[PDB]
Amino acid sequence: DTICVGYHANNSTDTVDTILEKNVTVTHSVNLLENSHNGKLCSLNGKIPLQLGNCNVAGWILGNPKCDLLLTANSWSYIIETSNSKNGACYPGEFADYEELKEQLSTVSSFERFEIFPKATSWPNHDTTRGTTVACSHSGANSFYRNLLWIVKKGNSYPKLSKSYTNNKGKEVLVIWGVHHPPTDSDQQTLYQNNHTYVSVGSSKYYKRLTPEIVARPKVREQAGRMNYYWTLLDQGDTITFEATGNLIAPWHAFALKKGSSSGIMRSDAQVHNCTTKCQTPHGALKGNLPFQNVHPVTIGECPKYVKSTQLRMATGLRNIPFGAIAGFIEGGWTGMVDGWYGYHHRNEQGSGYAADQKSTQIAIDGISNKVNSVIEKMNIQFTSVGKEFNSLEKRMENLNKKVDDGFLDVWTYNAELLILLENERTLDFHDLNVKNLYEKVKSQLRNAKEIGNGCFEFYHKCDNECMESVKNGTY
Amino acid sequence: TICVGYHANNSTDTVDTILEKNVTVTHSVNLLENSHNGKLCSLNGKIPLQLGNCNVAGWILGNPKCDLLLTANSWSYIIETSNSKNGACYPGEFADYEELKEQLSTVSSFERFEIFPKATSWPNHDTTRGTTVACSHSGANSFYRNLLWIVKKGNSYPKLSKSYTNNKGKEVLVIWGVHHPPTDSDQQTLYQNNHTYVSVGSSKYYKRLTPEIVARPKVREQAGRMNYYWTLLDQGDTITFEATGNLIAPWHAFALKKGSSSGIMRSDAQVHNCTTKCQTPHGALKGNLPFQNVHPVTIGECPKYVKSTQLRMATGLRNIPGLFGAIAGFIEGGWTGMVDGWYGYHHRNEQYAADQKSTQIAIDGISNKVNSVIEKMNIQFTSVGKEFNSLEKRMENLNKKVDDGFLDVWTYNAELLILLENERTLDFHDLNVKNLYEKVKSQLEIGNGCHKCDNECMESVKNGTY
Amino acid sequence: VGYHANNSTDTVDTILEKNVTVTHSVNLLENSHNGKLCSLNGKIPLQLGNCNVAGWILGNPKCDLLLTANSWSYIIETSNSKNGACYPGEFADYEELKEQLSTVSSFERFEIFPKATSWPNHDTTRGTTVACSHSGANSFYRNLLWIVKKGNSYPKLSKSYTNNKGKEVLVIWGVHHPPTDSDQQTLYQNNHTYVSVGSSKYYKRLTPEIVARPKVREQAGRMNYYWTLLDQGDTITFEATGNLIAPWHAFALKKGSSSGIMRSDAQVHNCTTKCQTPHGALKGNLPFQNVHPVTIGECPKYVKSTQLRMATGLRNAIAGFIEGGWTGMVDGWYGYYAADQKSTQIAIDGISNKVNSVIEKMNIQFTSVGKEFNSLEKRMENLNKKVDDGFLDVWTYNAELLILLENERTLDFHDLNVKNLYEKVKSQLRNNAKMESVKNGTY
Ligand SMILES: *[C@@H]1O[C@H](CO)[C@@H](O)[C@H](O)[C@H]1NC(C)=O
Ligand SMILES: *[C@@H]1O[C@H](CO)[C@@H](O)[C@H](O)[C@H]1NC(C)=O
Ligand SMILES: *[C@@H]1O[C@H](CO)[C@@H](O)[C@H](O)[C@H]1NC(C)=O
Repeated sequence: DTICVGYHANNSTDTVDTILEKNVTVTHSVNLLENSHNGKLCSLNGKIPLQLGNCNVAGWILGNPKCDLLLTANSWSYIIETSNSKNGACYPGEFADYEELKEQLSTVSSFERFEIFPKATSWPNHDTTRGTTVACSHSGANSFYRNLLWIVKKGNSYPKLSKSYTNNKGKEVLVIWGVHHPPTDSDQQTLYQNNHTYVSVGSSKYYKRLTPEIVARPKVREQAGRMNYYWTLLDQGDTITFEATGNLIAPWHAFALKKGSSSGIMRSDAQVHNCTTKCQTPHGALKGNLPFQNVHPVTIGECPKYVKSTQLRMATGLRNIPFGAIAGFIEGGWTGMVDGWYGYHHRNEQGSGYAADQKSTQIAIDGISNKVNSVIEKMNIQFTSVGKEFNSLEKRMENLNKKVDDGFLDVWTYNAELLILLENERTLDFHDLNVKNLYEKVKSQLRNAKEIGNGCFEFYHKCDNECMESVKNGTY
Repeated sequence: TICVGYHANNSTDTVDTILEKNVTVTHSVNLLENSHNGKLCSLNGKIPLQLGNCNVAGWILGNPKCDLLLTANSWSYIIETSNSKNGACYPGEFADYEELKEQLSTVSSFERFEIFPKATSWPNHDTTRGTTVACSHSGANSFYRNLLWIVKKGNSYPKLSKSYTNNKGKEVLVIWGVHHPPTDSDQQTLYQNNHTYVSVGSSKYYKRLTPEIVARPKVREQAGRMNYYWTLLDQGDTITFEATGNLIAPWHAFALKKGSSSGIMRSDAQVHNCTTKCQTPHGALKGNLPFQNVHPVTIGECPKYVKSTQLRMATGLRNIPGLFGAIAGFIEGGWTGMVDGWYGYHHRNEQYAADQKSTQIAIDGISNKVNSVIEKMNIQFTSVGKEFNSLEKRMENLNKKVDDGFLDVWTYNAELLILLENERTLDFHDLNVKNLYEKVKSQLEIGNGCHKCDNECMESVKNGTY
Repeated sequence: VGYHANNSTDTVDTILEKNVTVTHSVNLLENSHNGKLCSLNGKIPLQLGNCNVAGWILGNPKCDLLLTANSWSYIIETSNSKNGACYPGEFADYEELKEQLSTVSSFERFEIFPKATSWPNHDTTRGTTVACSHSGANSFYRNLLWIVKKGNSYPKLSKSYTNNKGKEVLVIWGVHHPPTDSDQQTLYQNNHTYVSVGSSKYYKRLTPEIVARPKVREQAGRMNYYWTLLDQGDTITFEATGNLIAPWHAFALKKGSSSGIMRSDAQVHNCTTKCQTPHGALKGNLPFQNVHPVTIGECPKYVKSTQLRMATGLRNAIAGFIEGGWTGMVDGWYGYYAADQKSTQIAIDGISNKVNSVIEKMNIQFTSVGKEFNSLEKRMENLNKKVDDGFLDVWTYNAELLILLENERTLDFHDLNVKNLYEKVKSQLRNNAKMESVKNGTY
């Protein structure tokens, strides 16, 4: 009549790495690394993104006629630019501080387009009906931006223009306008009558006075002239004032903005689908339940922390064998014991049988669960971290931004990789010691029997099922 | 009988471990400072500079409302409040203002000096009429203390030319302005000439401006504007001013000394006659622990800022009035009666004691653990806030990504280090107890740690001789 | 049963105790260099020597040796790199220019506007100056052409170049601001000139201003230098009525890996290295270095540590009832003299795995040298320094604390292997005691 102390074994092929040994097969484990995505752009928590499509932000904000899809867009979760987002300023010219404008829009959660200077009434002394061009052609007729008004002279007079707008929206207002540089003096006079004109735009936080220059630039969309585009964010209660003797591409529509938290701009060619997610990358959406991911650095939503690891497997059970206990004097696990991690086997006159010690097993399960959750809890969820954009004269800032991203990426990959290596080694020694503690618990309790040596004990006396379950209960 | 056992007391202190939360321990040491004195103090005896109702612009330009600041020549740090609103009393823009503040944040002392003495520097122009209602002082039109509004003498404004070579042995902050009158009549009244220019040149700075007659909306009755400019003139370098009008000339400049411990702070807390080695905008810190969660903005030698609400490190053992079966094992509880150490013996014969040998080794080891964690933690020298204009959002967000990124790293390092070291410290005591039992067992068994043998013989067993 | 002892005096720290003598250990810190500037993976660096980048790119005549430079591994500036714009003036966006050149792997100088044929209506033979004197004769930059009037006429200049090289072309030019109206008329005839330079990504129209600046090398005038990167298929167009210091040679560029500009006075030698610092080359085999924070190549992480000694063996059970090690046992870590290859090889495999894991998870720094900020970029400069210093503290902390914690685990690791060997005879001899059969484990 014998009893043995032993541990659990199963058919698991899970391997984990530890600080002392690599690829160790264990009975239970949890993967902490997401390495897959669904290959779709999804809504974030139910809110669709804004797909700029063939338009870029400039074409969107200016109101390029090819971007009319976007005019009613007022609410989105993030902004998508594709490889075909090429429709921008149809009348050629540069947007000043374009990357800053994009950075501003990347946190916008609500966008309300309104007619800041109504076309029909704002400009009684000028002509509002002729500012169209073949460069902004739409459905076979010369056209122009939906959000700007190309004002020209009325008759043969362009009087001094002055127009103010006071923001009473209760939110900041995005105002856009332009300054036109004709290619010849004849075009200057034809459009604006006066020569040597100026355009001045002012608020309490903004001031710029421009003198348009006449220069013939290389032809883009038949245009040797240029329009330089400008924008500013007007605060509640602040007043923006336009003054011009010509060349003013006036605001027609502007946008009352609310800023949110979880949005950004993403560059992706993947398709939007009517799926939803808490975490989106340019390649596809992530499930976002594990603390780490190696799919993409650019995330939007509440996302696992990005690491360069290819695997982050955490040991929870013990070494799978189907302080000298596991693979020691107790040379192997019991696949026959299924209800727990540590337990007993007994040979009897009434028959054989495995039983698991729930007391020590639950303590081990409680401790390891606390270990895993602590590792998950100490890792922070990676709120929206989008891409950042730099112009061609910002290489040092771009490289500074790149050094930051790469430095934290190395730090977090190191911390995760070493934590799992060290915690896995400690977890296996934890189980090893609990078995050794359980072996000594019966040995220091049957001391009437002799240590067979292999985790077992031969009872020098008859020991029935009552006698067995008594030793297990700790009351023997 | 002799019993091997461990210490227990009346402590309710709890610590977290990687395996268990809320573990009551007999001894522990706080590593997280979470309180402040609500005061702005001197740094090691050095008074801060309270700008009060003035901001940096008003101080540097010399807004007449900032005259009381003129007696300040050395400070430990600079304070702006929610009411620091007195700046440019004559409206207009300060160029590269966030850079000027960045430069001044490491200045600990400066010397205001009369770079172009008003009485002698401008013989061919008028220095006696450059006042405005916009800069009123005591009910009279006035002007900046550090700039001079030069106008025409009689009906002529000749070409102005003046140089200054910095021989102060320090960088000199030079400030000036260019006036943009609102009407051609005002241009003629003040400067006679039209189509004027102002040029300012040194070996590291060059700018030629043509003033523009423009009617801006009235601020403090002024439809005109003054644009302010500054530069740091190196030792041995020369700055040259040239103008046919519209020059708001330097009158006073500042020879700067940069110090190791100083910054600009935004705070509404009051200055008091306290001193501190570590200051935040909310109040001063004691600065004894390696971590603090009061504020990211520090001045002095300060604990590292973390987001943690508790950083509790175990030094004693589980408190019971485990891994190795001794503590919370066969010895089911601690001895409140044993007070002289962590591990020891209780004996009973015909006529509690602490094992000083076993206790001292563990005390020596745990002190080393705690000290190592403190020494590896570095003092956080002065880290102030940075400022960005409304067209510097990307840089502002890059700066914030850096602050937040290192903040998350150090919060992780502190919290997880404590979580893992607490587990090892409790397992350390548990193992030291099992070793004390097995040492007695290897000499002489009831089970709970417990020939006639009096005191000489027992105390010998404690001594290890039997 | 016993453990190994030898004559090593190596000391290591652990979280629980400092200065513990160990039988074997490994240093994880490279703290020495060969005091030489070497080639990187086989590619010679570019020594600017007494020229700075401006003098190199403009083609200051004192920089003629550099004209053959087409491929380098990194660029070296010395404390005597002072030959720049010999005719005084500055490059707009000069730190950006340097940042662009810091990543260039191929450089092909070509004659964008051939001086003998590009300017038939202007004079190409008089744009020389005592300020750029060479071999006792007035001279000028090798890469720019100082065009002046032909006879008494300076007609409107118009020259385009279309980039068809299939790679970016660095184009450089200048705009001259004479000190007096007489010099303006003498050089360019016209009084109210302009220079406009345009591509699809660049446009600037400048009106030169006649101003007498302080004399630098006898020049009261100034030349403002400009640069741009012209994309494939794009056209740059120059138009001017005077004051144009025109392109003469430009540069077809290929972008390479993340090398940089180094400030160093060490001498270049015919050595090669995987990792270079301004003080000297590193062997680059260990995961950490404290030689210099400025690295180029595949380099160990920079730390503030003076020592990073990792225990691999045991202290010279241990230091308990067994009051000492056997200096006489030489064949292994544990044994009975004979060493147990099972017990010793298992520990060697594990400790070798621990050492390798610390090294394997450590990444190369791959940093960048010479981040420069102008005098109005102090906030950006301080931001860059906050990043460098912040990671320095993190890695110094991670390295030092890792070594403290793993050393304690290593010394207890050996201690437990001794107890397991000691218990190995007890679970074998049973009650037959108070040889090769016990060692084999079959007794
Ligand atoms: C284990 O056995 C089950 C059948 O019960 C089988 O489906 C599975 O593939 C086997 N292997 C693992 C690793 O679970
Ligand atoms: C979108 O969802 C609807 C209903 O869930 C489904 O009919 C449709 O196929 C989905 N995909 C589309 C519209 O591309
Ligand atoms: C500008 O100055 C000139 C002198 O050169 C004078 O004749 C003219 O009247 C002035 N113009 C105005 C508007 O004051």
